[PDB]
Amino acid sequence: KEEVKKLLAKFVLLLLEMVKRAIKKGDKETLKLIHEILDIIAEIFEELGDDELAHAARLVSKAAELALKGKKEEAEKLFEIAEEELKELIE
Amino acid sequence: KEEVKKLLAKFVLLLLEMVKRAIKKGDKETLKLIHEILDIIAEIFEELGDDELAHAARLVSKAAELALKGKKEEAEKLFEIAEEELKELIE
Ligand SMILES: [Zn+2]
Ligand SMILES: [Zn+2]
Repeated sequence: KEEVKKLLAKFVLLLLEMVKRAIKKGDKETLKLIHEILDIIAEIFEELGDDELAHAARLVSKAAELALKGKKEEAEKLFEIAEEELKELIE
Repeated sequence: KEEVKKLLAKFVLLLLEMVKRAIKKGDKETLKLIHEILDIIAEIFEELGDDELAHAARLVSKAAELALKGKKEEAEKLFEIAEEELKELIE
């Protein structure tokens, strides 16, 4: 269970990297697909008993949603705090 | 079933005001209770078929958790984003 959670955190970090890559362009289906994936990941975290990592996954989902729908000036701050929390959680 | 969503959004706005009040007096026993309530409300929103409102509720939860831990500068930004989105969604 511990390794599953650590590996899912690594997966969320990779998805966040891909989200930034898609935001630096006009990709609009990648953001929707990653939002779906990250929502599933947050549900898996909340079934695993962890609630502070599910919050990180849902925060990345929120930032992807924000950048998908026009406002791409506040998604960056969400990105920063999301990476911070994820890195604190992994180690 | 739409009036329920509107009233729950109003309740989440009241909880946001309560959290903003509880921050400036170093509370630690009300922030955890509000985090619990807001997580329950986010689950209700998820089971009610609304994801954008659940994201706002969980954003308020994340800001409350950040204030609880000790980080209070990004918590304010999270509050602004959640408040703005709830203000859009209460109409
Ligand atoms: Zn979502
Ligand atoms: Zn929580």
